[PDB]
Amino acid sequence: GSSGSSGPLPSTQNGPVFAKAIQKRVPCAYDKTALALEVGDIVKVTRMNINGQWEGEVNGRKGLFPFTHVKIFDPQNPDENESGPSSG
Repeated sequence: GSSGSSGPLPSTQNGPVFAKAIQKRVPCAYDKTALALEVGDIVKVTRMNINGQWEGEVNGRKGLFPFTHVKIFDPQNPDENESGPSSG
């Protein structure tokens, strides 16, 4: 079953998934890949692995974080948000 190169993912365009850290996640003393997050942080992930762990960057730190720690929501909603110049 000679295995060779087939080709990278298809030229597509999808939007990133935003998730807020509802819990405090800190990387073990021997965990560099583990991303550290705090209660009330936005983890911008672009590469989501089916396995479970995703690749997101937060505060200049990209690491793998558990999905059972963050909650998927719509942080891009005008709800509960006043609109005005130099106001908020």
